[PDB]
Parts: sequence; structure tokens; C-alpha cells
Amino acid sequence: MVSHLRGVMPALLTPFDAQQNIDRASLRRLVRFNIEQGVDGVYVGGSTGEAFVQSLSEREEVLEIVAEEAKGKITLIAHVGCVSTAESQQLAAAAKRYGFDAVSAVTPFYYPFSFEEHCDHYRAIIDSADGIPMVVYNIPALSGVKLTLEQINQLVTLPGVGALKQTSGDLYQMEQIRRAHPELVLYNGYDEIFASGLLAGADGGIGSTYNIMAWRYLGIVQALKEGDTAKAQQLQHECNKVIDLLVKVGVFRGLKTVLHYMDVLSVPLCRKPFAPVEDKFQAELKALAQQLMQER
Amino acid sequence: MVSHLRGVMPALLTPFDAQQNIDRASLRRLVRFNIEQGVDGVYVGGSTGEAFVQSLSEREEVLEIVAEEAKGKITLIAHVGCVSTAESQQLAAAAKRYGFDAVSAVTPFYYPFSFEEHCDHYRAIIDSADGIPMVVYNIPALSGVKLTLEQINQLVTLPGVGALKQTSGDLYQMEQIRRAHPELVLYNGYDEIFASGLLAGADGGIGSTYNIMAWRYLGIVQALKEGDTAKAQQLQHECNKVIDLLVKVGVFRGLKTVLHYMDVLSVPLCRKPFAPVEDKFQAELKALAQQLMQER
Amino acid sequence: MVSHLRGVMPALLTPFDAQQNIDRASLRRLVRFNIEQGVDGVYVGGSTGEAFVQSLSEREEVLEIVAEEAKGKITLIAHVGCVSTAESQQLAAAAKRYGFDAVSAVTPFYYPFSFEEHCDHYRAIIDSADGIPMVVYNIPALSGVKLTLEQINQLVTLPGVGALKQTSGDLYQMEQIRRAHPELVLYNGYDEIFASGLLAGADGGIGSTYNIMAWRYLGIVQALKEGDTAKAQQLQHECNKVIDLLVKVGVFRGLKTVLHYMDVLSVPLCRKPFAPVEDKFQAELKALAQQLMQER
Amino acid sequence: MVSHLRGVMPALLTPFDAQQNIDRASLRRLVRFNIEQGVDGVYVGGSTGEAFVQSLSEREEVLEIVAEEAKGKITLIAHVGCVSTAESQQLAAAAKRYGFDAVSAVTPFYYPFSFEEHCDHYRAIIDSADGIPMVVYNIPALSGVKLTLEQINQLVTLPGVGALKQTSGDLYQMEQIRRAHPELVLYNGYDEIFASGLLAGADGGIGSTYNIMAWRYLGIVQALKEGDTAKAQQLQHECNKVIDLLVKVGVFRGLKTVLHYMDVLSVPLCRKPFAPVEDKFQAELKALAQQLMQER
Ligand SMILES: [Cl-]
Ligand SMILES: [Cl-]
Ligand SMILES: [Cl-]
Ligand SMILES: [Cl-]
Ligand SMILES: [Cl-]
Ligand SMILES: [Cl-]
Ligand SMILES: [Cl-]
Ligand SMILES: [Cl-]
Ligand SMILES: [K+]
Ligand SMILES: [K+]
Ligand SMILES: [K+]
Ligand SMILES: [K+]
Repeated sequence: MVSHLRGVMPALLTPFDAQQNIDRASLRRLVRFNIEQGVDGVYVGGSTGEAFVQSLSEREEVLEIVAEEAKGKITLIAHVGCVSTAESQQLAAAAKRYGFDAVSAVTPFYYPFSFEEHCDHYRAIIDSADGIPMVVYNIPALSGVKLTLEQINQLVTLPGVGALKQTSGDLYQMEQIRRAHPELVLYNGYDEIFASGLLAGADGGIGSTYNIMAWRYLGIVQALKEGDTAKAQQLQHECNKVIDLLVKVGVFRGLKTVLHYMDVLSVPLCRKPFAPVEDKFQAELKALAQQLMQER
Repeated sequence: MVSHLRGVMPALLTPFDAQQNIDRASLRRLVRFNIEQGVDGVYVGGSTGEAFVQSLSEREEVLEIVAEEAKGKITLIAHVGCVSTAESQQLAAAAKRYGFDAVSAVTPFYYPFSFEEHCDHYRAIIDSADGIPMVVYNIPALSGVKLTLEQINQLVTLPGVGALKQTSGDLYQMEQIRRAHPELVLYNGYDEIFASGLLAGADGGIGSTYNIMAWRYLGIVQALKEGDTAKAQQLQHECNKVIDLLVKVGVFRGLKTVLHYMDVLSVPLCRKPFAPVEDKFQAELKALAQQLMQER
Repeated sequence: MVSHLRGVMPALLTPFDAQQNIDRASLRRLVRFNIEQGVDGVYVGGSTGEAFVQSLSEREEVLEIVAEEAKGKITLIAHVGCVSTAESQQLAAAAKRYGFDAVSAVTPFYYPFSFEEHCDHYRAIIDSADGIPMVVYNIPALSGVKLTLEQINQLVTLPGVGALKQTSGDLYQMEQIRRAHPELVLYNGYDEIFASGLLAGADGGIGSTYNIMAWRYLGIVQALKEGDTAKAQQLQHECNKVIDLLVKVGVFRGLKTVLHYMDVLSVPLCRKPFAPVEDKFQAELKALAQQLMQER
Repeated sequence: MVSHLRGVMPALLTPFDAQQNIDRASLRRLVRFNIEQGVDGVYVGGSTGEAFVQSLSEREEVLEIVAEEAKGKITLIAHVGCVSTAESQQLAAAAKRYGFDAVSAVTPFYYPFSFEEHCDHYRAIIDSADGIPMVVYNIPALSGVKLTLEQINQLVTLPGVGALKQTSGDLYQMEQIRRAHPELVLYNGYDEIFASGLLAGADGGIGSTYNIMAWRYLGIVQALKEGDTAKAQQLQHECNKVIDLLVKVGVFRGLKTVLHYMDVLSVPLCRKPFAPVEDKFQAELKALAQQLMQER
């Protein structure tokens, strides 16, 4: 009942137009672009989607648009997480109305919450999701929430939880989670260690860089299944050459810029306070777009 | 032109009613209660005000109500900070319309921003504030933003910045900031070290616990000015006996509960995912309210 | 000229007798036991060897004994690192006299040193090593020294450096190091992610748990070379079931206890302040020893 | 029975000669220099004394020399801490033989030890100290040991513990320790917040910078007792102008250089891997020595 959640799913970017409003035409084209990459699903309204610089109604708008393009074609996961439980429940109710296959919520952040408060937060969102499963987070680096292994085990046991988005570079814990939960849908969250995270126990992944090169991550899955160790390592090397550049330039805006040079997004801007890409990086980003298109 | 910003200012709590909606009647009463405590100002819509579980229109509503009660009576500082620059600018424009004396913005969080992106964020908010000064943050513990001393010096030099809210327990840096900026309005942000923070260079403070015992913090200011070292230490001891209990019970909800037992707030709830206060703590919180009222 | 350094090498434990003195007979037997496991080398006098609760003359004694047993049979690496450069140089000169194939030194710790001070420390030790190569450390978790990628690149370029002991769970950095240094001897230092660390770029490893189950780590190397992804994952699962227990009981003393039940060490004690193993864990540790012996 | 431990005590530096050997003549002169500054005691063989780049016999030599110069004149505290319990016990037995008034030991570091292992370590050292009290540490920044308040309370309750060296900038915890232990000898360990640490509850201090300007820290004690808030703040400002420079140049070697320009130490070197002072800083350090001598 949760096996359709396993796989490689881009964490969708939210295109903005030149005035910082949602670019709905480019959003639809980005959804179709990821579908045509052969991905298993899309993860909508996550941090990568710039959820935390959007209002609730803006996030609902994005969810509804993506469901219009993708429902029944690929798996649809709606990240509904806010700090507020009531805000998260509103987005989860919307994702249900729009036909999403699952919801997800980051551990609520900024304020210190007890573990039981985290559990009650997820329980409330699951209830509002009205029958579609929940993807929990581990995320300690961006959220500041540093969960134990025993707490993870209680989260993935919550009624209605169908998967864990493991946004951690700790592949000892990845292996421990897999060993304790042999059937759990377990997403690798750090793109730069994808091959090693799969080997440590993840059976899929959610990642921002999948928007520009999903076939490489799909190829790593395939190489490891095939027994082609060297091919997995070679593909990860090429992914990380790209991630190196994205870190230098700014990850979300570098991804959006590459997509603009691939004719997917009309405008590659992030919302303030993200600055635009520096002019000195445009040549490398355009060359990267050319290289990735040629590689297909 | 910024001397009216110096002093002891509660970080206002936002009262909610039994359904998690803003309790406007109790908000007005809390403002009047803090005024009658002899405070120098109020800091509205900060983290203590549960800003990050409120919408923009809810935050504007609170700002407007507090200005109605307090303008011309005490200094009014509006915390307008969001992750989004455009959202922060909307709140700053509103604070200006409502007659606030200053705006403030937490360093934008969750996503990694460069220092120049932080500066441009503050510059944009200052522009939207349309002539009232800006209070910058240091805050590294809740926001995850860990700023250098040289960066602080450039922030407090930004045109339009009139003060620094130093939410740090590093009193070496407090002293270095004071030594580099002898005229800077410098708020102590950690209530539990207020006396020591003043001694290290702060000339005032913004704090959540001032809502229930401002006269103690005003008395510490006075004791240090008078030369009564022992009185400052005794008052801080009593403050920290209270802070100990607030940490045990949950700080915002413990403060709101004490205020409810002082007949200031009708309903002491925080928004989810904050749980209600555990029943086992109610006796101690009611006894604390009684003790504080007797002390006046 | 450094290819003989590549491979799987136990970080040797130092056996102590019942009075906390070095147990020289059990040390010799442990060396022969690791040789008979088919390992490529042994790493002597590391943290795992309890170097930092031993005097210099005790560490030299251990080095000399191990060289007597192992020289010409397996690769010999001497960890000579102390906080003091002069102490480290004494141990490096000794390792040279005893016929070691390489020296190694942890980044000097406790006191903050600049990166150039680290480099000069390694240069001095390399000089005293009088022609045998140096294995540098990354280690940030135990030493508190948190090095950048650019600094690593200058360390592995120091004249006389032949390898890097990457004691980090960051497999993005592991991959970046490999991509920047395709020929570098690169040891995985976290046993619990060995398979994933090899996949990320390590071409061998140095580990404390190799003393009781080296054939599993050798088998992971082989499985990845063969293309047997599932076998690598299965072996790592079994390693981590063991590491889980070792963490619960105390790693060094649990390893020594298992070796005592394998008839390798006469006495399984660590030096104070390590406590002895709790009685409640002895059954599990004896069962583990039985299982590992049966597995051969 | 522990009141003689309260006060202002320099953490003694260990002078080395030009070849990195202990400079015994300059050590004796430094002891007499600190005595003539009016200090209450000296703390010997601490981290500031470069204990962790010295052998046990070198540390014993220093202890014995300092007792020869200081016993019966000022309080003598011997830092005997090593990672090894047995090494620490040897130094504690020596300190007893030499007539020290107390011993001290840093929380054992590098390897993770349980809290009970820490307690047993202190108990063993107290026993070897044979009747002189023990000064415990909190130190989390250099040692990596991050102790809770409840654990501190059990440490200062250990039979034979007479004081706590609070090497932390957390002045909430300082105040909590004082409130829980109104009679405890409580040393401020961060020189750069001395005035604020006294105000928060410390009743003395142990510090490296006291070697060059003890009269300023004694004057802060006096100013706070007198009620001269501004004088305490002014003296701390001047201390921190000095600490700023010492951080820029390297603290131990900057202190030793100042002492050399005061004609106290013949040679201002630290042991490798500490580099010598850069030539560009010598003018500032000589001017500082001149200023401090004039100030007396
Ligand atoms: Cl399209
Ligand atoms: Cl609706
Ligand atoms: Cl009222
Ligand atoms: Cl308007
Ligand atoms: Cl044998
Ligand atoms: Cl010799
Ligand atoms: Cl003399
Ligand atoms: Cl003796
Ligand atoms: K990242
Ligand atoms: K707090
Ligand atoms: K470990
Ligand atoms: K320091």
C-alpha cells in the first residue's frame, strides 16, 4: 500500500517571473520536463520549492497546478510542512482535494519542540490528509532538529506514515534504519552521496539536482542493481562535478539557470533574499546546460 | 535621533483564544499591563510573539492593535522579519503606517544566505520602513546564523540601523561591540544573564520574561547605576529562579499561564505544535503569579 | 612508491595485563592473529591502540614489538602523533629504526593551531621519519580539528605524504578527495560505513573492528570489485550489528573482550579511566566471539 | 577548610629555553613576579602551562620548582590532569609530596568517557592526593566534554572536591551553580568576561592573562565589592583590549613575549607545534609591556 512511493523523485523548484510572482506557465513546463525524464514522482512545495518564502495560498496554487499536470502520470508527494500545525493541516487538506498520493512535512523548526510535540504535529497532519500516507523527515542540518535513532523508529511507526525522507549524510544511521525497517520507503536526501546512500540502505531519493539530470540518478539505481560498481561511481563523480558548481553559484538559482538554458523556465530567479546569479558564472552554467542536453 | 530606543522592553506575547485565533481583548490588556509596569517600550511580533506560526495579515493585525494602545505612551518596535524580503517589507510598510518608532528583523533563516544577501535584505526593509530606524539581530542559537564581529560592525553601520538586539550569551562579543560602538543602542537578549550583559556593555534589553516581572529588570538597571552590586545579583537570582521554572514548563506558555493567573490574559494557550501546560505544573505557576503580584 | 600502502589494515589494540602494564605476549599474539586474517597491514599506536594513555617509551615498546612480528610479512604503519612535535619526531625516528613502512600522525589537538602550524608539524615529522612516507589525518570528530577541502589538498601534496586516513562520515568530501587525487591512498576511517566509503572513493580502510572480523571487510572490498552489491550490503549489515553491540558495551573493551574469548588476548582490560565491561554484556560478547569463529 | 582557595590566581605559563627545554631560572622568576603582583595563588601545570606538550617528569619538575618558590606565600594549586587516571594519580601524589594546597584535573578528553567514568577518575586522583582538596573542571570548549548542570552538582559533591574551575562563557549556568552551591569556591575561567562572571556568581578566577596584569583583575574584584560599576567596566575594557591583541598574535606566546619585555622571562618561546610570534607584532607587544609597567 506504499510501494508506489519508492523511487527517484525531483524536489520541484518553483519558477518565479521577473517580479517574484509564481510563473505558472514555466511551472507546468517544469513538471512535464521532469515527467519526460522518466522520474517516478515529484516532491512539491519542499524547501527546494522555496516554500518558506511563499504564503499558504501560493503553496496551494503550486500544489494544484502540479496535480493538474502530473496526477495519474507519476507519483505526487505534497510537502505541507510549516512551523504551524494548523497551517500544515490546511495544506494537507488541499493536497488531498487535489489528488496527491502522499503528504510530507519537515520537522517544525525555529522554536524548540519536544519529541511528543513533533509526533502530535504529524498525527494532526495525517488526520487532515484524510487517508493518503505521510512522509516524515529526519533533516537535522537545515532545521536544527537532531533526532535519535529510537525516535526515528517511533516516527516511522506512527499510523499513516509511509516513508522517511532521510536528509542526512550519516550513512551509519541510514543502514540502521534499513536494518530496523526492511520494508520502509527510505529516500536519500543528500544528492552528493546518492550512490553511497543507496548502498547504505535507501531505496530511492528526493533531490533538487534531479531537476536537471534525473537520468544520472536513475542510472545509478540501475548500475547498482546491475552490479556495475564502476558505473555507479562514474555517474556520482559527474553528479558531484555539477553539485560543486551549483554550490559555488548558489544551488536553487543555479538549477533554475540551467533549466532556463534548457528552455524549461522562462525566468531563472529565486525570491529575495536570494541574490541573482553573478554574471561571471553564466558561461559555466550555459556550458553545463549544453553538456547535459547533449548527454541525452 | 535613536536615544529613545534605549531601555527595557518586553518582547510581547500574542494571546490566542481557545480556538487558536488572536485574542484581541487580551492583547490590548497585555499592552496596558506592560505600560503600567513602567517599561520603556514594547517589541511586537518577535519570535516571542509567535510570529512564525502567524500569517502576514495576523502579524499586521497585532502591530496595528498594539500601536493603537501604546503609540505616544512607550516606544514601539515592530519586528517585521520573515525569511522573505518582500514579506518583511510589507510588514515594515505597515509598521510605518501604524506609527511605530522602529522596525526590527531577525537574520533570515532556514536557507543559507551570504552576508551580502543579509545586508541587502536589511537595506530593502529599511527602505520600506520609510524613515524609522532598524534594529538588527545577532541571534545565532535559534536562527542558526553565526555572525562574526566584523560583520556585526558593518550591520550596525548600515544607513538606517539604529540598534542591535544581541541575542547571544557571548559577553566577550558584547563587550567588543560596546567598545567598538560606544553610542550604539545595544539590547541584551538572554534574560537569564541580564545583569551580566548590562555590565558587559548592553544598555537595555528585550526579553520575553519581562512580561511578568519587568520591575525586576528595571531594578537591575537601577542597582547597577546605583552601585548596588549585591542587589543586582539578588534580583538576577530571583529572575533565574523564575526562568528555571519557565524552562521546565515551556517558556511562552508558562509566561502566558502566569499572566492568566494575574488576570491579564483570558486564555493562556500557544499555537500548535506547542502543547498546553501539563497539569502538574499549574500549582507552581499559580503560586508564582501570586508571589509576583505580592511583590509589587 | 606508495602502492604497498593501499588496503585493509586493523588499527591495532594494545593489550594490557591485569595491572594496566602492556601485555607483551598478548600483543605478539594479536599481531599474528591479524596476519593470519589475511590483512594487508597493521596500524600501530593509534587512538585505538590507546596511545593517548601511554608514555612515549611505552608507545616505542609497542612499535618495536609489532615490527618484530610483522616486518616483511604485512605493511607496517606507525602512528607517531602527539600534541608535541618533538614527541612525534621521537616516535617517528623510532619507527624508522624499527623498519616501519610508513608513519602517521593525528592532527595535533586540544590547543588551537593554525593550518600552517599543522603543516610545519607534519613537515618536521616527515623529516624525522627519514624517508618513509607519512599518512595524514582528516579526523574532525575526536580531535575537534575541522579541515576544509582546500586544506586537505595541500596536506596530501606535502612532500613525503603518501596517504590520507579519512576519519569522517562525509562521503561527499570522500568523493571530492578521490576526484581531486585519483592516485591517492585513501583510507576509510568509519568502519560502520565501509562499503559506502569505498563506493565514494576510499581504496582501503583502517579500523578498530577489523581486529575481530577482518574477513568481512576484505569480503566487502571483494564484493564491490566483483559487482555483488547485495553481498557488500549484507556484509556491512553484519558488521554494523557487531558495531551496534560494541557501541553499547564500549568499543575498545568490547573488542578486547571478544579477542579474549577467541583466545587471542589473556586479559581484556583497557586503561583507566575506561571502566571494565559490565557483567550483563559478557554473554552477548562471548556469543559474538563464538559466532565469528564459526564463520571462519 | 576550603576558603583559602578563593581568589585570583594566574594559570602559570611554563618558560622554555631556546631549545624547547624548561627554563628553570625564568620559571622561578615568573613565580616571584606573580607573587609580587599580589595574587592569591598560582595554578600550575594547566593547559596554559603547556602541560599537554610535556612529559610527566617535566610536569613534576615544574610542580616541585613552583612549590619551592611559593609554598607558604600564596596558595598552590597543581593541575595533575591527564587522559590517563594512573598518570594523573602520579602527578597528584607528587603535588602532595611537594606541599601543594590543592590539585585540579581537566575532564579526561579525546576518548568518550561516561559520566561515571569521569567521577571514578576524580575519585582515584583525590585518593592519591592524600588529603588535599580537588578542583574540578567544567571546560567544554577545549576538551569537548559538555556537562549538564545536574552532573556538575554531583561533581562538586564528590568527597574531597573543594572548588570548581568554570571554564565556560555560559553565565546562566554560572548563576545556577552559585545558587545551588552558595559556599562553593567558583573560579571564572574566561578572562574576557571576568567582571560579568563575578557578577554572575564566581568568587574568583584562574586565568592565563593574569600573568601580565593581575592588578586589573584584582581591581575588578575590588570595584565590584566597592560598588564602582563603571570602574569594573573600564578595567574589563582594558583587559579585553589586551586579550584582543593576544588572540591576534597567539595567546600563550603573546603572554610570554610580554613577560620577556618586562624582564621576567629570558626566552618567550612556546613548544612546537606553536610557531614563534610573527615579527610584525613585536612593536605592539613591546608597547603593551611598556604600558603595563607604567600602569603599576
Ligand atoms: Cl510545456
Ligand atoms: Cl476549502
Ligand atoms: Cl484592560
Ligand atoms: Cl496598503
Ligand atoms: Cl601466538
Ligand atoms: Cl636513540
Ligand atoms: Cl628572580
Ligand atoms: Cl616516588
Ligand atoms: K546542501
Ligand atoms: K531560551
Ligand atoms: K566511533
Ligand atoms: K580562549
